[PDB]
Amino acid sequence: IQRYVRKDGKCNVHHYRYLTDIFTTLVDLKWRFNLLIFVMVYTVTWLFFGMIWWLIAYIRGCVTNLNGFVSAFLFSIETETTIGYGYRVITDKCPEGIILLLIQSVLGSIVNAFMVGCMFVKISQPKKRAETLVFSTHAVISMRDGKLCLMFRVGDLRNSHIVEASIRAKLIKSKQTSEGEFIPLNQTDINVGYYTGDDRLFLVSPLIISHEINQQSPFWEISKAQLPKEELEIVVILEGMVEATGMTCQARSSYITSEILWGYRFTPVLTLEDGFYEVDYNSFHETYETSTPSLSAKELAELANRAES
Amino acid sequence: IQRYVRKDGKCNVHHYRYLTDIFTTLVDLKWRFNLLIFVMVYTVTWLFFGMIWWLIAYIRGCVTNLNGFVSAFLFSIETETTIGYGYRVITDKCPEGIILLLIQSVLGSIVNAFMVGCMFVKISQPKKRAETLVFSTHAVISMRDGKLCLMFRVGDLRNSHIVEASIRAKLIKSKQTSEGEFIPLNQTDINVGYYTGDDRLFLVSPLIISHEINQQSPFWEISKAQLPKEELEIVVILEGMVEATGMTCQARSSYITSEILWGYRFTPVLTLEDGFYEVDYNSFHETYETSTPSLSAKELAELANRAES
Amino acid sequence: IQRYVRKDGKCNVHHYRYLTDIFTTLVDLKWRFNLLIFVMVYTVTWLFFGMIWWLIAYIRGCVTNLNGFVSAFLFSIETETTIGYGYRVITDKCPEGIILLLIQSVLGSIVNAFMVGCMFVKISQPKKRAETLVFSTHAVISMRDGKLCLMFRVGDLRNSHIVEASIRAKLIKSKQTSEGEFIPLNQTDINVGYYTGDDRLFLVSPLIISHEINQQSPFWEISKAQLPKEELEIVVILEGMVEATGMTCQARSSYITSEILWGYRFTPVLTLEDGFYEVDYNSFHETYETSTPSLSAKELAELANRAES
Amino acid sequence: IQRYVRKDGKCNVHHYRYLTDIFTTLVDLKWRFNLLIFVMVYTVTWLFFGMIWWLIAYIRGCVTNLNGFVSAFLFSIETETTIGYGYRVITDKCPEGIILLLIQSVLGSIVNAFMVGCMFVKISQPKKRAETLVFSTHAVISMRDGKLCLMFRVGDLRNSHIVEASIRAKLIKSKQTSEGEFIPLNQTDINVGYYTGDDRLFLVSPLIISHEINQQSPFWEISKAQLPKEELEIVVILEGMVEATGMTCQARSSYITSEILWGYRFTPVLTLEDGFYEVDYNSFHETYETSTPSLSAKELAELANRAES
Ligand SMILES: [K+]
Ligand SMILES: [K+]
Ligand SMILES: [K+]
Ligand SMILES: [K+]
Ligand SMILES: [K+]
Ligand SMILES: [K+]
Ligand SMILES: [K+]
Ligand SMILES: [K+]
Ligand SMILES: [K+]
Ligand code: NA
Ligand code: NA
Ligand code: NA
Ligand code: NA
Repeated sequence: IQRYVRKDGKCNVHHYRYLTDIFTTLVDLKWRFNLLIFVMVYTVTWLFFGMIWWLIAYIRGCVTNLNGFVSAFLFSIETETTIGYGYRVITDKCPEGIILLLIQSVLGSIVNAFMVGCMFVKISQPKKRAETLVFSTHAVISMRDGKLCLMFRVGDLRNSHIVEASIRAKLIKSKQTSEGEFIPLNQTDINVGYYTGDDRLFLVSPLIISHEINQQSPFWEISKAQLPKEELEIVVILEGMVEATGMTCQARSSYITSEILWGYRFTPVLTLEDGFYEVDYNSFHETYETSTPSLSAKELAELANRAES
Repeated sequence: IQRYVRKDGKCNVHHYRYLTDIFTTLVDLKWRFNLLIFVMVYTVTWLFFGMIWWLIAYIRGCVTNLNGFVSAFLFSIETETTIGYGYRVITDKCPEGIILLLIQSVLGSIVNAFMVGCMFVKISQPKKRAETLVFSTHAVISMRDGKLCLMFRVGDLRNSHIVEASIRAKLIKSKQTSEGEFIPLNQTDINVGYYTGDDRLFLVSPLIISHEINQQSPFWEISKAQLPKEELEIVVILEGMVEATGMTCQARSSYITSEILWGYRFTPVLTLEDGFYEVDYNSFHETYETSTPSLSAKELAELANRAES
Repeated sequence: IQRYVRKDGKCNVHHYRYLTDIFTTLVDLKWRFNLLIFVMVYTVTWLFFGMIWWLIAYIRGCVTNLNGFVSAFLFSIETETTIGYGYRVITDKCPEGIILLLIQSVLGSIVNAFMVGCMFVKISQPKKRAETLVFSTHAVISMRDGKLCLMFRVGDLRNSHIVEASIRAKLIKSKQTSEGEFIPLNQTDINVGYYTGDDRLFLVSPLIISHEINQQSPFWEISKAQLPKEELEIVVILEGMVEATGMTCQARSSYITSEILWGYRFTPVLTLEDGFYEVDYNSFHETYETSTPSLSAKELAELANRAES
Repeated sequence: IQRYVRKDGKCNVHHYRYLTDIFTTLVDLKWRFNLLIFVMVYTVTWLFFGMIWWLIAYIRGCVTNLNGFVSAFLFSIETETTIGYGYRVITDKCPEGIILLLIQSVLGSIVNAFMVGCMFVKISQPKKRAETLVFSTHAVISMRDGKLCLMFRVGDLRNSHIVEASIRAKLIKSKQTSEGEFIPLNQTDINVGYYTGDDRLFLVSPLIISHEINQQSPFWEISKAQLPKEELEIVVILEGMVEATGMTCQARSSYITSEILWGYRFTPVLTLEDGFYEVDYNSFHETYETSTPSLSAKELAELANRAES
């Protein structure tokens, strides 16, 4: 079976009521098509309202300097964008011209919001910030202060902060309930600091998120030997708010069984440079191995308890 | 008694200070009326300010090419939408014309914001996204890995993510305090992962939310037999943020006693298709039954503890 | 001593760097003054930029149909609001006119945002929604299912929802540390459901928030007799998001010692009406008394434990 | 080694994909340059689109009153800002003029959003509010009601509220894992009320945030003597939402070993003035010393337990 989440964040999942928020799907399209729809909508409302200026003018003979279809188009433009050159002016003759100018000039603002606000949000969409949030390429398992840990690194490239930033992790692997039920990609949260508000990040320079492999960890019975045998995947999620706006964003990444390295450890990145801190981003992803017992956390702890003198 | 929340989310509840935020009620109205008010406000400010252009012009004889009421209307329009055709131009004569152009042109922007921003928010309201978030039609109770569970499925139809997404559930049923007090629709939260951040969803492909029926569960003493006898309703709430904007949204649904099925289980939806995952949305709501003890979780556990060999 | 928070929410507290976000203070002013500043800023930029059109025209003799100060003002207006009547047109003569039109037309949009966006936010400020969120006028203490409770009611008048809505309460009273230190208005949080996500509200029809008076409660040793002797105040806070926008809001209220009624209980508000629920908002604030022991929760529990047969 | 966070909040840290959200970096620049780019973009699109009006007019001989380059520039301006003086008018001759007016007038709104919305956000950026949130200049350690506490004061200068406001603290100091691994600026959260929702602030008048120095505190074994020997730094973070908008903000500050005062205590700031509370902001930062044991919290508690009579 192939992975559920790519290293960059896109999922490998494929899926009537999409027109209950035509706006939500409007902001998704790539620029070129957004810029085309924007044109379409604008031109066709210049068409429709321009066609009604030609319908009432046909019954009258309100209108100054209008001739064919090529001229009735240029009046609807001077009105909706409120250009109004002054070559094509309006007069007092018909009642059907006064009330339709109102309808056009008002509905010109409604078309303005739907599009300008639309154009705003996509320029200002937060998913972009998540580009400059980065995860180590592998995760490691090595010892820390006595206890075995699953560790991955997290970084923020942009100098700006990410407010109320947090990290959570979900372990994904199929399982079978003792009752028979097979559950395809069963998600189960991994502890990465949630019981101590240690999962609340002060992300400035790159941090190593550590999940300790205790009794309640999924990695409790995985040993160095069993690890490559397993068929699991660790989804890593980082959420928080772009300091510069009120936008909330999410950056994701994944670790499949083969990308977790047993016995390794992260290369430091920090150096103090004459009154500032220098983050050597070259050593970010890089790791190195150190002496690391090959036993499962469950056994390590069992032998450590049997060592009571 | 009838239900508190409909399967789609609307509540069956009916309720001076509504004019302390005339804006909040302005965004509620259906489009046609919003589009009418928009017209009203725009036309009547063209009226008022146009009427004051006719009042000061009456005392003067500032004004170029103005005649009756049908012409004074077309000047206020060329000014507030800043059309300004150049047929009706302003001159240097009266002081009461210079300062009133300022008042109109400035208050033309104030009317613009109140309406354009108004038009923005409703196009961009989040309640819409909640349309494409969906709940299984029934909930089930069956065994999982030894312990009895109340389970309902949750789905997101749109390919876009829902950031910081979470699920919570409230059990609604009237009760009487031993002291006598009757409480009409007393709400009491149901555990659906809150003590482990398992209620924090990574909602991509459809998930089964499971509430285990332990000592602290309301369903602790409900057996298969008692269930249809009960008069309870489970409100299911899903909250989180639209990836595409900073909007927070809520999707709700309900389970009344008869819609909870004892002994059943959800049909899988996942299939791996040549390097992506295929979610067969047809089996979403569908369930099937399996061997499931008819005893209450309280008794099941009591007999399992008595089985100690 | 007088109270810290009024029944409506304003605090009784009085307090250089206020110009580090001149915007934040700009949205605070009442409408009339906001509407005046808006005028000021607009007129004075029409003045400044209009004065520079008169400075370069003085060195030239770029300019069509301009005379005195009363005419140079009407050109700056036709340019910044992009009215441009066509009576006062621009020509090719001087270089100092071409680049200044650019500077004005660009800085006309900068003045537009600062003001239009300003005008948007205040119309769309959330503090308003908090008007239609309401708290019972008194709080009560009576028994519930064996244990003594401090209870106040909460309501939402508007039919719209309040997403991710929550309630928290802080007990305010001065205290002296055994070491001598006197602390003026020491705040200490009261449990109103925080350890069970029962403080997470599904606020539709009016809810009674209950704080049980256990060992950890401040009201643990307050008896009916001692209550009127105490000098405490309960601040009640409700926070959450306006369904209609991404705004987060806060509604506050207070209970001073005299407004907490010992031995009373809230009048029900619910009635089921032919397929909807009718909330009789008249009985909202209203209470009534019932048999309620006059002893402190600490003693009640002590005697209940001594009753072990 | 020098500190990680300055007393005002800037960090002493220095750090391709920055063009995946050119918008995010657009809002960062200081005003003068923002105002220059705004000019650049506007002028160069007036250039490009103006140059295409000169290209199609060259193949024709659509155009009224156009001559050299100095005149073709003034047409593109009357069109994109929708000024349209009426001296330079459009006619029916060529098809390449009609469709290009559409392209310009539409892309004039796209350039409008990107810039006006840009201009909006920076005026409305939240980081500013964090200016008027303030931290005591030192932190103290003294006794409170028996137990030793690390205390710093927090204030909000602006009369407006900060919704859903919270305080958290991270202790920063390098450490070595018993396994050998040296960790440069290892962060570890300090308890400031997180297990009781006491870290949820009702920040109106200035509050003393207290971290009790218990077994789980980092300051458990630091005595008065050892404190000046240590090389630690306490980062203090305050997060929450600007009442006036939906913006979330963060105010930070730091305490290095030398700024924590052992044996001192904060000067009160509150006085009740004729029906309001007067906060004497002069005594905000100020402290004073009182009798305070010089032993480490670990020992204090050890001797208090040995005192059992
Ligand atoms: K215009
Ligand atoms: K115009
Ligand atoms: K014009
Ligand atoms: K917690
Ligand atoms: K928790
Ligand atoms: K927001
Ligand atoms: K004109
Ligand atoms: K919790
Ligand atoms: K908690
Ligand atoms: Na950063
Ligand atoms: Na999704
Ligand atoms: Na409601
Ligand atoms: Na305040």
